[PDB]
Amino acid sequence: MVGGVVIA
Amino acid sequence: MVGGVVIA
Amino acid sequence: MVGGVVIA
Amino acid sequence: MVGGVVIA
Repeated sequence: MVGGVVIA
Repeated sequence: MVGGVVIA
Repeated sequence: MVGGVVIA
Repeated sequence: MVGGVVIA
Protein backbone atom coordinates (compact mmCIF):
# COMPACT_ATOMS: atom_id res chain seq x y z
CA MET A 1 0.00 0.00 0.00
CA VAL A 2 1.18 3.48 -0.93
CA GLY A 3 -1.22 6.34 0.01
CA GLY A 4 -1.29 10.11 0.67
CA VAL A 5 -3.48 13.04 1.56
CA VAL A 6 -3.43 16.84 1.47
CA ILE A 7 -5.66 19.66 2.83
CA ALA A 8 -4.39 22.96 1.67
CA MET B 1 -2.03 22.58 5.25
CA VAL B 2 -2.25 19.13 6.56
CA GLY B 3 -0.47 16.23 4.76
CA GLY B 4 0.32 12.61 5.40
CA VAL B 5 1.78 9.64 3.60
CA VAL B 6 2.29 5.94 4.10
CA ILE B 7 4.04 2.82 2.78
CA ALA B 8 2.12 0.57 3.62
CA MET C 1 -5.73 4.50 7.08
CA VAL C 2 -4.73 8.04 6.76
CA GLY C 3 -7.09 10.87 7.73
CA GLY C 4 -7.01 14.64 7.97
CA VAL C 5 -9.27 17.49 8.87
CA VAL C 6 -9.05 21.29 8.83
CA ILE C 7 -11.33 24.00 10.23
CA ALA C 8 -10.55 27.55 9.43
CA MET D 1 -8.14 27.36 13.06
CA VAL D 2 -8.04 23.75 13.96
CA GLY D 3 -6.27 20.87 12.11
CA GLY D 4 -5.68 17.19 12.77
CA VAL D 5 -3.93 14.32 10.95
CA VAL D 6 -3.40 10.55 11.42
CA ILE D 7 -1.88 7.24 10.34
CA ALA D 8 -3.50 4.98 11.59
